[PDB]
Amino acid sequence: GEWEIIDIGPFTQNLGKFAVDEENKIGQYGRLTFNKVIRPCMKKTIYREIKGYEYQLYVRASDKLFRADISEDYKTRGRKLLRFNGPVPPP
Amino acid sequence: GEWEIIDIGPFTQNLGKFAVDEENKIGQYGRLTFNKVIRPCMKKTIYEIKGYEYQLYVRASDKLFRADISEDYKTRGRKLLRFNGPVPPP
Repeated sequence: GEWEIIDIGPFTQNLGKFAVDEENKIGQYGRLTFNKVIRPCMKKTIYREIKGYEYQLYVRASDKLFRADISEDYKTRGRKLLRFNGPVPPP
Repeated sequence: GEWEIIDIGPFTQNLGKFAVDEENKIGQYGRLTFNKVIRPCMKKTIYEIKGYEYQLYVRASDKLFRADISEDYKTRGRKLLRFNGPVPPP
C-alpha cells in the first residue's frame, strides 16, 4: 500500500516492547532492555479493505539504537518480528 | 523536527544518485552502481526552516543501503551524512 509516519504514543511504545521481547527470545544480541521507541515511526497499510500492517521502528534498548520491522494482521492483531537490525546510527 | 513521507519520483531518484556518487568518492564500499530509490522515503524538517534531512533506502550493486542526506535551506547545498549498509528491506 503506502507508508505513513505515525505518532510514538502508547501503541508504538508497545510495538517496541514486542520487538525487544521477540529479540530477547532469539538471543542474537544478548539480553536487551527496552528503553523507548523514537521518532520517526513508519507504518505501511497493506490492502477497499485493510488486511495487514508493517511497522518500521527505531527502538532504543540497552542504550543502543535498533531498527525493527513488525508485521501485523488486521483481523486478529497477530504480530511477527520480521527484522531487528543494529546497533544502527540515528535516522 | 517533523518527519514526512515523500514520493520517489525524479527528484528522489537524483538524491539517490547523489548519495551513490558521494559514497563512490568516499570509497568505503568500493565502486557501487546506483539502481533505484525504494519506498519508503522520509524527509525531516529542521527549524523558520534551517534545512532538511532525507532518509533514503537506495538499491545499489543489488544491495540495499540506508543514506541520510542533509540539505541547507539558505544555500541549497547537500551533504551525505550517513551511508549505512547493506541493510535488509525496510
